[PDB]
Amino acid sequence: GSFVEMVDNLRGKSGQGYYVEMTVGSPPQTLNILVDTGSSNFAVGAAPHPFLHRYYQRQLSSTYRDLRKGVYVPYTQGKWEGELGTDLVSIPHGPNVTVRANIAAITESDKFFINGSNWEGILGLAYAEIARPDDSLEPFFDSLVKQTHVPNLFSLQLCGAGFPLNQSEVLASVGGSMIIGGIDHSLYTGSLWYTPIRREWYYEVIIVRVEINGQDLKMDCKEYNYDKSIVDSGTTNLRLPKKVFEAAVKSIKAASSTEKFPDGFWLGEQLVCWQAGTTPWNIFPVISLYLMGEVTNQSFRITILPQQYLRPVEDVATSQDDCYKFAISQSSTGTVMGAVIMEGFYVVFDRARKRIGFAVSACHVHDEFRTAAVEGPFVTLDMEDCGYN
Ligand SMILES: C[C@@H]1C[C@H]1CNC(=O)[C@@H]1C[C@H]1[C@]12COC[C@H]1CSC(N)=N2
Repeated sequence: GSFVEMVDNLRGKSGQGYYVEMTVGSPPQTLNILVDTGSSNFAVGAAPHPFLHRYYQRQLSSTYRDLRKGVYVPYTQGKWEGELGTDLVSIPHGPNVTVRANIAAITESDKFFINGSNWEGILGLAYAEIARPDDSLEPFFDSLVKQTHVPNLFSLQLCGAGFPLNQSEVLASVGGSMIIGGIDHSLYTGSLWYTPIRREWYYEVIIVRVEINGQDLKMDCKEYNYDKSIVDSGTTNLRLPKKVFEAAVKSIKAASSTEKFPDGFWLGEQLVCWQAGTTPWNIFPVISLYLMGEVTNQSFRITILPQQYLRPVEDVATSQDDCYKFAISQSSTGTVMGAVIMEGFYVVFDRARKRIGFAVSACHVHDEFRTAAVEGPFVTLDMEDCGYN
């Protein structure tokens, strides 16, 4: 019910990532690590880089083991090379356990580390199927569960501030909670609703309906999950398949049409600013994603506000204006429920029961008139048909 040792153990923000403190090696080396539900490698900076203030020094760890194998990891935007090994790993604000885990020691990288992000490595929390270089490299959470009595479950509360944080404020500020092995009831309101994990690779789910201000987007539900839909704390935006993105943007523009925004805003590139305190939240629609439920022919919905999908940013000029970027963008690799949508919800990664739970976050940003919601049930037929093959 209560996991006080782990509450408030995250820092960061949607634009640069949420991270947890970890230690690696003997004696322990402290590093800040991105929480990434959309990948499956534990990978840490292990050599000097301009954007790293510290890195893993394998030669100073008595418990370091060399696996004598390189890994080359190219992403769409960014890449790194590293060397595989194992070492003892702990999470200080975590379960009181130490485990031996695989670590990819990053020795070279391009456009991977983010200037000012305050993290030095990534904790891939998804499944072995998508680990690099192959599925034989046991992910961290798998090791944790196998080596300890920690329950096979974790839960994430990512806390968006609702305003920009300077790098001073972002260091001093609590960014949320990763509860390892449990569900903390203080982090949510109302009921938890669960959707099945379709397959254990990414945290893949099935979206069965989409509404903008209650209006059905009315696409074939396969389009919403083309070629998959995942829950991904290591992606900033809500990302939608091209066709869904075009339909959603058209509907959001129509709902918000009392104000005209430039193409660059809708493309997620350009900020828009309002006089301090005057952001017209009410002109922007709510977005509801309906997810397959655990009961046959049953769905539920999660509803987010513009306070979720408009990401606060600092003005390019010097001002007291309230400024934002549109944090919904197109994808060619399926739907990605990124950090901006996770900030609305307490999300339970129930690996043991192959399901993901959603509840309204106790730290979601809202106004006096509307809140994020998790509601059900709804009768929905032929939901397995919504899955892309
Ligand atoms: C939210 C935060 C600001 C973003 C930066 N994200 C990353 O650097 C994530 C670790 C890197 C990766 C690792 O595999 C693919 C790559 C992109 S998508 C994903 N979930 N993880």
